[PDB]
Amino acid sequence: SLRILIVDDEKLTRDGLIANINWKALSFDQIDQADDGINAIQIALKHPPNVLLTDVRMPRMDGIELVDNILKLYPDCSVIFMSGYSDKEYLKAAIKFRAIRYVEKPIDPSEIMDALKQSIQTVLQHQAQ
Amino acid sequence: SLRILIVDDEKLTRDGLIANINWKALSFDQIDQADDGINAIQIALKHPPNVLLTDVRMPRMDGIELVDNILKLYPDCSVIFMSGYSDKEYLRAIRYVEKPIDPSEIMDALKQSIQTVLQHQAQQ
Repeated sequence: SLRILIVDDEKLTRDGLIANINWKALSFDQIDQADDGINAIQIALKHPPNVLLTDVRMPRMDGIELVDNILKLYPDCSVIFMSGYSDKEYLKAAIKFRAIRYVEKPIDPSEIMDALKQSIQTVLQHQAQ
Repeated sequence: SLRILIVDDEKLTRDGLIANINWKALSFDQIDQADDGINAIQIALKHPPNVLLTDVRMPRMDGIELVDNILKLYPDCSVIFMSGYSDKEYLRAIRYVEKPIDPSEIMDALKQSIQTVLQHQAQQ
């Protein structure tokens, strides 16, 4: 009964993303999704995500600013970023002590399926104390 | 055939695009795709397209160079550009749709582009 929150300003992309993941081997039960940060926060507070998947850059509220408040109130949540050209330098400057999981554009949907298998594992682990 | 030729670096974007196009309400005979400008041309020589839908900036061959080659081999191909802010700035007469793309807008441009081909195909 895990919820995943997929956030990305590009409908084309969340749809490609969902279309390419095999949810029937994963342990999710809910897939929420969000146009933007403000929009994902509204949703998270209604339905706490166990896992968050997001673009690093996003007008008017980065994925960093986003995970940031998400973690604020759900420390227990794993994050997977879909990261671009030099979003990598960026990730490292902002995170620090925390499980930087990312996937390099051009996204390969195999890589994204590991990060997900592993996220789930992490969350189950947190759920253990 | 009425072919659309979709050219994008990212599998998830082509997929999500194709997913979002009510190909019921258009004439396309064939959907074609094509991850870089060169694999594009490689296919356009063998299966001549009627519509080009493409990202402006790309690594090995950006929308712009590609689109120019296609328009040389197929004066009649109509082309749609996905752009988004960054490089709208880089400027007969092509259509484009600004990122983040909404399917509604692409869908419109596809119908307009197909109307243009049909209308003009009717040189019987």
